[PDB]
Amino acid sequence: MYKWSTEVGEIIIARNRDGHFYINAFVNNVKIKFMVDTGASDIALTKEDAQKLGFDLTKLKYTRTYLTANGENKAAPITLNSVVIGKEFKNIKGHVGLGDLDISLLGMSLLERFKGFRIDKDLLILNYAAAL
Amino acid sequence: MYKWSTEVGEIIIARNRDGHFYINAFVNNVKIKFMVDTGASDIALTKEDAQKLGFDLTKLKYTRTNKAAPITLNSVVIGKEFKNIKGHVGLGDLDISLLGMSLLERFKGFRIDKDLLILNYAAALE
Amino acid sequence: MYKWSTEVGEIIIARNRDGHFYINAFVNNVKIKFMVDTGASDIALTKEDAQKLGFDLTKLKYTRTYLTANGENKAAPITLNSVVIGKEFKNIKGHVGLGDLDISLLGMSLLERFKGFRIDKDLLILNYAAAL
Amino acid sequence: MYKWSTEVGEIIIARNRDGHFYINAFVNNVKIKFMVDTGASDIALTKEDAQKLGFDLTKLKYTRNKAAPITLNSVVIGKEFKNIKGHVGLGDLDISLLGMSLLERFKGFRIDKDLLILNYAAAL
Ligand SMILES: [Cl-]
Ligand SMILES: [Cl-]
Ligand SMILES: [Cl-]
Ligand SMILES: [Cl-]
Ligand SMILES: [Cl-]
Ligand SMILES: [Cl-]
Ligand SMILES: [Cl-]
Ligand SMILES: [Cl-]
Ligand SMILES: [Cl-]
Ligand SMILES: [Cl-]
Ligand SMILES: [Cl-]
Ligand SMILES: [Cl-]
Ligand code: NA
Ligand code: NA
Ligand code: NA
Repeated sequence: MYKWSTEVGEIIIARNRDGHFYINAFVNNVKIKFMVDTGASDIALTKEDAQKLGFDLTKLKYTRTYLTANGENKAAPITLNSVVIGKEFKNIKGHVGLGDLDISLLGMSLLERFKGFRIDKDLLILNYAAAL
Repeated sequence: MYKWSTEVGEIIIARNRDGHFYINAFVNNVKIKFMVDTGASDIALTKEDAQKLGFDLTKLKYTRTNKAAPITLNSVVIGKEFKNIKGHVGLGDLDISLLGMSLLERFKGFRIDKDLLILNYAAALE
Repeated sequence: MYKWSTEVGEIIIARNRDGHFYINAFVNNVKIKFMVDTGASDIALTKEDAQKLGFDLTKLKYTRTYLTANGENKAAPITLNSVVIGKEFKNIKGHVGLGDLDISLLGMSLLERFKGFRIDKDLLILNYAAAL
Repeated sequence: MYKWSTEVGEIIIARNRDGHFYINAFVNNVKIKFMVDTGASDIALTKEDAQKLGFDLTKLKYTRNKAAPITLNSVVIGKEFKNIKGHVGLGDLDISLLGMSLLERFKGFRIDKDLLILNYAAAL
């Protein structure tokens, strides 16, 4: 008996009345709430979410420019071992900023890894396929 | 967050050196080993398999085609779950339970290609 | 070689401002607009849609009686060779009334045949799987 | 009406009695027979297959043994792969080779017994 199966799934999210789309993901088994931002490339974590994930903020090195302001400027790049939104994605790029971030952001780099990603007016539709 | 998913699967079984195909199924949550018989229609269960499944052999009524009692199996899972599947239990000795065409035909895809039996299915997921 | 494939698909429909869900199907190659009615069984076609599909209303025998909101109506049973809504369904039961009907109805007998059918927060979601 | 669909498919190949796996692929619409070689990375095309694909053998540049690198616009094996790396050997080649670079792109790839099983999912 050789057995193989694929899970083909969808997640549909209705636009919030505030005009944004939000999505809950499990990042290293921890539920984190993201705002979808098509202007973001990698994930942007709030300091509070980074700490929930067990990052030591004092050890991070802040080398990744994420703002055009002088002064407060660089975020610390991180890699997220596991991000589960329907399927599991591995080693996802992110950074942690400096504390002005109200809510963590999910950007195009992760979104573009879904088989399908569409924003159609008031809906966001994600289609995926995972082995097993 | 609305979420939905479908499992799309395949089961591939290599022909046994004895010339037959065998498949393990979970029938009402019990693992049962079937021999595939394309000449069979419904499932033929051995008495011992029937008893594992909780059938009381003394209550079954055994008519002809030697004699068999018709039964219905609540659940047969082979990749996906099939419900209320027809079978019978014979009073004569049956060496191994038989899986026939009535169940096999229900798969989205079913092919015997020389020495392989290939079953394709799609099931909703919870 | 062995090759086998399945098309796994979804249709998502937003609730009309009038409170109903509508779906366009291709019935014997002809686009028909249906209202979804979970309180219907077989398809109910308007006289005009039946005529679009080439039914001769004078040849139909109105042998059936449906118990509606307005009570008892006469109908002629029909079979629709092909109904495509994502996948193709074959020999689908329907009937045509004598005139009580503003828009054709798609009911539970067809909707139950989809792998998935869900109505959630002003959205109707149909999931299907078709061989090849 | 938002509509989306995915084609989910499998290809199963029985080991040839000669010990190898062979796979037919459509390369720029042309059916080409490949031997699977887990030791290969990119595709290796014979000169004859290259010609079937309309490559002019006199224009190829044999760089780096040397081979001539090429890019295949379309390789279909169940699903379509685009701009796949290959080369044409000058040293002889009996049968074109499909290697790990292309095989790894499949959702599932398994050599089980005397079977090779490829599972894919393609957006539509
Ligand atoms: Cl990423
Ligand atoms: Cl979009
Ligand atoms: Cl995916
Ligand atoms: Cl049990
Ligand atoms: Cl027996
Ligand atoms: Cl049955
Ligand atoms: Cl199935
Ligand atoms: Cl509207
Ligand atoms: Cl179909
Ligand atoms: Cl029906
Ligand atoms: Cl379906
Ligand atoms: Cl794939
Ligand atoms: Na028996
Ligand atoms: Na016995
Ligand atoms: Na060569």
